[PDB]
Amino acid sequence: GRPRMVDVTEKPETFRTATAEAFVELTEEALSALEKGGVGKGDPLVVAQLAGILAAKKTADLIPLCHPLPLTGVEVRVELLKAEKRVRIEATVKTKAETGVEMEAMTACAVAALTVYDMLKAASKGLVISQVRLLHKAGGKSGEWRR
Amino acid sequence: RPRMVDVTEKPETFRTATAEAFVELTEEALSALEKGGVGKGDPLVVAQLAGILAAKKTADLIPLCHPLPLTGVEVRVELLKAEKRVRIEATVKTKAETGVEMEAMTACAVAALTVYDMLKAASKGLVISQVRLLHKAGGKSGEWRRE
Amino acid sequence: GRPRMVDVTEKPETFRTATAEAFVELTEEALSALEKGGVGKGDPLVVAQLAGILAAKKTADLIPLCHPLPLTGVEVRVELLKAEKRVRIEATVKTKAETGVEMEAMTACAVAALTVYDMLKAASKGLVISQVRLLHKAGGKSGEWRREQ
Amino acid sequence: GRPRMVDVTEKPETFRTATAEAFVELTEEALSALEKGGVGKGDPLVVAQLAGILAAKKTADLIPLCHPLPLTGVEVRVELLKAEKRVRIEATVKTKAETGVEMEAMTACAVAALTVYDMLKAASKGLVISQVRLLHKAGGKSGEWRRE
Amino acid sequence: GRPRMVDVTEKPETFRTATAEAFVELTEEALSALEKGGVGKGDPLVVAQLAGILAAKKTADLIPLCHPLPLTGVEVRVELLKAEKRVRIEATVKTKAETGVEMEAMTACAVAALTVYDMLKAASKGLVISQVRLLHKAGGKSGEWRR
Amino acid sequence: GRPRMVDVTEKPETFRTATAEAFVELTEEALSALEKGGVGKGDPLVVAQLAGILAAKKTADLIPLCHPLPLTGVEVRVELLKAEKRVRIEATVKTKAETGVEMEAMTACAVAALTVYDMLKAASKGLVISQVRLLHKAGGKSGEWRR
Repeated sequence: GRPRMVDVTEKPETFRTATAEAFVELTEEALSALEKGGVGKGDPLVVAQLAGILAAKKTADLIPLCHPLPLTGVEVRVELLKAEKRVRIEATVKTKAETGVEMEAMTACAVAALTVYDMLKAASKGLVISQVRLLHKAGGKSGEWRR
Repeated sequence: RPRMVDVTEKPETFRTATAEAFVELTEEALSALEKGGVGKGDPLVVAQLAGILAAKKTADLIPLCHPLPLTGVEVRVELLKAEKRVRIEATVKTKAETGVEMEAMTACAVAALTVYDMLKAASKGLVISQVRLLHKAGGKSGEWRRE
Repeated sequence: GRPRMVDVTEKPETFRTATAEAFVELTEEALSALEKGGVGKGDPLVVAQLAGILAAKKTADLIPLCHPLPLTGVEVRVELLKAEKRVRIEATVKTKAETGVEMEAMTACAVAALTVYDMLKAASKGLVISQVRLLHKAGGKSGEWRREQ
Repeated sequence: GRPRMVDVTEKPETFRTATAEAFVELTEEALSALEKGGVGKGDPLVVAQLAGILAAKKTADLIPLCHPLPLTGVEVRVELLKAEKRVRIEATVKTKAETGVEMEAMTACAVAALTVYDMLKAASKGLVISQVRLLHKAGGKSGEWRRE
Repeated sequence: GRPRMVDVTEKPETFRTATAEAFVELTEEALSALEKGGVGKGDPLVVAQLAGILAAKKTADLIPLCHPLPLTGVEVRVELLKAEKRVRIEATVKTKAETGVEMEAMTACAVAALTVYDMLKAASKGLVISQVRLLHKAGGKSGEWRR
Repeated sequence: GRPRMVDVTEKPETFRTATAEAFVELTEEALSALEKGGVGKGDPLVVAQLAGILAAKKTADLIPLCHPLPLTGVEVRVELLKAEKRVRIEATVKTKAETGVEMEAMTACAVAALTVYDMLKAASKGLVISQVRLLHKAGGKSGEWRR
């Protein structure tokens, strides 16, 4: 039960990929502010998308036992789903290492979601970040996985 | 256009914020948790500390967030066994020109992400169901609580 | 003669401001790619403007003897001066402290410029970052200062 | 279009190198202070040189879409060109990756220059970082490049 | 005398390992406080052990000429030696690279010790961190080494 | 008994100061290498001294429960005691806040010491950071403290 950064020293470096998603449920006030460009702090979706990419890179700094690794690819999508009154975020991270990047993809989505909140909380402090979850991951002995 | 809202001429006042997050556990993840984890250490203990650390790293993660001196940070991570859910709570305090809702939210989100990291070996399908604000005080808008 | 973070403990906290600017000189290819939305990595000016804001906050981490302090405001402007084949960056940082924020303003402009470079170098490695300089500052004993060139 | 960290996952790893330079224009006051050891904060060049090395390592944290990667070599040189009233900085960075290290070299020079400014601004607030530019780079598919 | 990182691009890639230790000598007051769970800030040994792992990962940021390296393994142990009135910290870091990880091991122990101090200084500000030293290292031109 | 950033919200901002020291025990081969400028990585003391100043600023990022504070002053001294075959390091940190800066001073000394080690590690891997201890602190309710 003692914390440790699992010893992965003898494992081979293989191509890893991970995809996660997250949602931000909007209020009428927030949705209205969004379609108008935000609350004066700038474009919520634009800032949040970049925050996601930055977050993927800062993952090892935020998750204690997470292994530091060279990321080879980061894609982040932040879109407004009007009819549903919520923002959907998706992130796919890739690398060539001995451990997966599910943490990088999950963190990217979570931070992108927190940034959406920060960019809109002036309109409504009740916004909720919901369903941060993994959708896909490949590489590693356990192979392919998809929700 | 993005910007760190100018709060230079706002008075410093006591501010507090409380948020929460949940992590949906699978049967396998609960089993592992009850047995001490998957081998990386106690999930809840590492997650609780990650949350405090995250509160301090908020301005670095949220683009337009103001860097401020925190005066207090509390984080609680508890397993709700029957519900197969981990509940995370965080309260942040300060005396500044801007609120600490982002610090509280970020603390809960990162603690949730860490719970994921500490158990994903048992189940990749773990879900961070939600992250939301519960209360905030201080500032112009005064008191706010979730209904 | 040895390095030190100047002691300003007994100095009164006051409203401070600093404004700086920087330029990135473009090649015709760079300008062309820029006008077309970038080189495939995204909008150069949008990413650079955000990078500048983040840079301001990380200033104490990059400049050894810089004092860590709470910034209360950060504005960054990144714009294309087509006719001049130049990208101009401007940044104004503010705080309430015992020391000025000239470094934050300068760093914000420098990093924004480096990001513009990063966002267009695939088109031209020759892009040049030029004239990173202070334009104005106020607050503190020295009082107000402005570049009159 | 949309910002992204270019996917280089399937690109062969190769030796990578990049060299850049930067200059800081000095006033008579700043130069005079530099020669006497600084303004009281310490040796401007010594502190800036170290800042540059540290900045090369922090590059991925400063440039949004930059690829994080281990660096195997970092060299930074800070020299005073007295008669010209200029401080020159040069940095060379090396590694083995799927992308170049042009940014690390550029950033190392820029931050070193910013530090020179910090170490001397007490003497003159008008000091200018005139230029920051690449001089050389090798590695990858496009081979070598050198400034004119 | 010009500070210059060592170019290791020209060096053999091998498995590297380093082990270091450090001690925190306790006053009766601190020992007493430690045996009761701390001074009200939390379990000193638990927080310090995690701090050690986090520090290992931040080594390149703290030591000027240290090379950024992906770490494949980090183990940290912080134990109370009651009879001797002191806490012993040990850390072992592993990787596959062109340079050793002696600094990561040393830094892990030093920051864990500093954290033990932070968690108990409320009881005694006179606590002393002593003997941060290397115990073993293998890989590299100099071959295996043991204190 | 869980970890927490002690609430200091109601405490006034006051002038705070703290001074600490550390020593690095030098072997014969390390003392000579030092006197001639080092082992090829540059001046051990010059690099270590600046490393100490930087470390003071990064203290909140290294010590989990440490409060992020604005620093108003940092002095670091690295000196060789030829007669004792020892390197003495001293650091003083100052600020105006609701909590002390003893951790900043201790950390500056510890990292400076680690850097002296890094800068001479080539000559002798057996060098030891003998001690790291607080010498003085003032400000706060408990008043002045002297070792």
